[PDB]
Amino acid sequence: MLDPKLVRTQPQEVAARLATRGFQLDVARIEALEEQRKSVQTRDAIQGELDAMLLGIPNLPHESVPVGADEDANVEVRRWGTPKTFDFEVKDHVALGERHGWLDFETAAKLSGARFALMRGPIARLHRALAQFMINLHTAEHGYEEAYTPYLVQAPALQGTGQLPKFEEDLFKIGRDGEADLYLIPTAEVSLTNIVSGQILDAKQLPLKFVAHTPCFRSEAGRDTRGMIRQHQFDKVEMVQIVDPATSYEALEGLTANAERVLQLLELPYRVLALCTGDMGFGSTKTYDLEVWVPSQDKYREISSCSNCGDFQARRMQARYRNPETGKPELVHTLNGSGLAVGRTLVAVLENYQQADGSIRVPEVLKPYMAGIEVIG
Amino acid sequence: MLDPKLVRTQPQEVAARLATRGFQLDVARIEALEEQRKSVQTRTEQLQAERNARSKAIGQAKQRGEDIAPLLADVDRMGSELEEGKRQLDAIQGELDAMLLGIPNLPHESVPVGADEDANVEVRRWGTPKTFDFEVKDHVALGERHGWLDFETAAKLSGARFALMRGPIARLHRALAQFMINLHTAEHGYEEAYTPYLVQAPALQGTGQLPKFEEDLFKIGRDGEADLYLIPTAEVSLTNIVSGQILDAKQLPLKFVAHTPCFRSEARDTRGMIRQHQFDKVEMVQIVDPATSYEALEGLTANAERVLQLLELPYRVLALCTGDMGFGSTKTYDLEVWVPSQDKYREISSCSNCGDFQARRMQARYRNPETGKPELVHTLNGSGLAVGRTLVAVLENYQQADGSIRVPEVLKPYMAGIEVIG
Ligand SMILES: Nc1ccn([C@@H]2O[C@H](COS(=O)(=O)NC(=O)[C@@H](N)CO)[C@@H](O)[C@H]2O)c(=O)n1
Ligand SMILES: Nc1ccn([C@@H]2O[C@H](COS(=O)(=O)NC(=O)[C@@H](N)CO)[C@@H](O)[C@H]2O)c(=O)n1
Ligand code: NA
Ligand code: NA
Repeated sequence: MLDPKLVRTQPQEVAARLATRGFQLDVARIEALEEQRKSVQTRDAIQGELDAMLLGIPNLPHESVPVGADEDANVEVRRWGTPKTFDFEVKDHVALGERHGWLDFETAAKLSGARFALMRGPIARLHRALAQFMINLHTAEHGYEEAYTPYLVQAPALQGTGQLPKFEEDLFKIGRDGEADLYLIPTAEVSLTNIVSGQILDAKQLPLKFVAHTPCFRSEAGRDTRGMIRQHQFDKVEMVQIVDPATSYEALEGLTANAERVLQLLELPYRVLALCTGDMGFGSTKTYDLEVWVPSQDKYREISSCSNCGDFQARRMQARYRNPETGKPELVHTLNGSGLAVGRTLVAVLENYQQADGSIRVPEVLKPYMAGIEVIG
Repeated sequence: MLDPKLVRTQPQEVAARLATRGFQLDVARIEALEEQRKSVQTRTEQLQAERNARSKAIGQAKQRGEDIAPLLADVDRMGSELEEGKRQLDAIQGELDAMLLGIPNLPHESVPVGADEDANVEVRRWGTPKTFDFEVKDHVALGERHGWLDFETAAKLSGARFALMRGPIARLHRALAQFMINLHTAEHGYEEAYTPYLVQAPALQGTGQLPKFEEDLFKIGRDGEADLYLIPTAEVSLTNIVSGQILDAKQLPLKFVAHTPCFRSEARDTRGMIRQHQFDKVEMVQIVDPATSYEALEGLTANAERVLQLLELPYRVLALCTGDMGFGSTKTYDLEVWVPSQDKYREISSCSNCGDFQARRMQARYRNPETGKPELVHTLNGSGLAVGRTLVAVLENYQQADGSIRVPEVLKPYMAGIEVIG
């Protein structure tokens, strides 16, 4: 949610800033509900309608965010590594993995339908090695505290991070009789960020850094029909930060660097994109996407999204900290970033590390997790 | 599913064996459906003989220049009744098929006959429960000390029977699951698998959770799509890898291991991590040659015990009696770990031989080398182990006087130098 004072004192400036995202602020309804409540007080229903409107408003993009309409207006800020030149015809992860039944889409389809995967033996072990390396890296070197969370949440947690009320269709819901319904988490951002909801933290507690390795579940309601790039279920190592508002934009640079370090250590060439106003997610003020080189596609493909949410989720969660200067409980800033989506890292590893015979070289950092295996197949 | 020829021809012997589980087979309905089938079949055979003869008589009556109208009318009526006889036979078979899907497995002859859990026998025990020189604390008191085990934030997120773990306790829980998968893949001959955690109904019918135990599952309703269910155990996804297949006898045994979260509606243990809606479990599954399955069960049980022995957790092995078994099991061994604050052993694993019961439901077969004909395989599953319950056991058995937790030896390589928690 946006600062309600801003939606009252500066309605035109807020609408002009939101217009860069392609969002049309209903200035007419707000000016009317403000004129209605002012008449009723002079002489709960009028607040209830405004609250639902306020919960449907995307975050204000930060001033440094490039103004654009779509993904074509996203800006490459930097790159790392040289995409490999292969001395043979490049295979995709599907062809590589299906050769010994170690990556199996057909058995997964027989079990669960489309957008599911079965991994076996060394490919299953490589996927597990990737998630373990990621969580070990962030806990040892990047200052994140590990967390195991529920993968099923109720509606208030999703509303806290912004998936509810507007994006229900993107979630898998478990309808329960005489109980509140549950939703499968689309990301550990939901469970991790909500740890601090309804609380007044000590300034000394900041920054709060969390990391969780969880499965992620998305209906994918709204491309990538072949392979495991866009699955209903995927593992992801999520980084979440609860920070002092004055530090959040510096925290985004550090968070993005944390995600980048995973790719650098795996020696996976990538690029960093600053998302334009018209391509960013609902709850973000500023986003950097990491896109890994995919040899069979001859392009970079998204593997991480690192965002600063400012006070947007904190306002929905009523997550505060006691400001050391004023003594006043003030909203915190929240940030989240993939470090990384594990299934997409497995795609990047299989493809970038393939050899002429169709075998796969094991990345150096993953060899301690591969029980002696150095070449797959 | 039991052998359908066995249920239909010997309802009395099948009923007597199921009576040991306390289950009352509807022999009267099975026999009444069988009498109806026989009656319809005899009528259809008599009608086929009649119709085929009248159809041939038409040609003969034509040769004599006679009126074929009475014969044509007989043939038409007889054929219409045969089509009905066929729909009747299909509906009878459909009813018997639905009934046979609700029958528990036949217990093996070696299973002690008993009505309840009091007839369960202790097979053996390993290790000695520690005598503490101080008042023992339960896992809730131990984990809550620094907020590293937090049910309060979990309830705020998801309601009751959920947990949040943080820092060294979250690390310890991950270390346990990693140790378990590494052990089974390296020493016990299991092939690792990552599986879907959401499955459609046929997979749950294949292992036996469907059609009878739908209420125990979390379901995701989907508009103009097959519904999805959250897996209650990796037994569901792993065992169904071989559904609809005719395996080479050389591929047997197929041994699978998976570390997955497990989701149960749980439709007891209100405080704590013992009975959660979500829990991690390292599942062991075997697809075996029917002649080797009971020996396979002994080995499967030993693979699960090895986790407890290596973690130095005192435990007990119980052979479940006829009246205390799971729906799809012919024989089960339960492992019970020592829980200091409860002053008793608590269930941590169930290792079962399913015989050919799940294999029949999923048509998981193998080509027999002697006959060359496809035959049903046997399936087995066992917890190696339920990760949340092992964590409960580690926190309580390894607790120190100050409330700190000593890290088990085998877990220190996964704990990044941490030897004592808190
Ligand atoms: N079905 C899918 C959908 C997405 N992903 C991968 O998850 C990343 C994070 O998702 S996010 O939606 O872009 N942001 C988040 O969830 C934030 N919590 C930060 O992680 C994407 O950048 C993509 O690489 C996938 O692998 N399969
Ligand atoms: N809510 C719950 C329910 C159960 N459990 C633990 O799962 C084990 C296996 O479950 S089973 O139902 O007994 N058999 C199976 O699922 C088989 N696939 C073999 O693994 C139990 O022995 C108990 O220790 C828990 O931790 N939390
Ligand atoms: Na994204
Ligand atoms: Na059990």
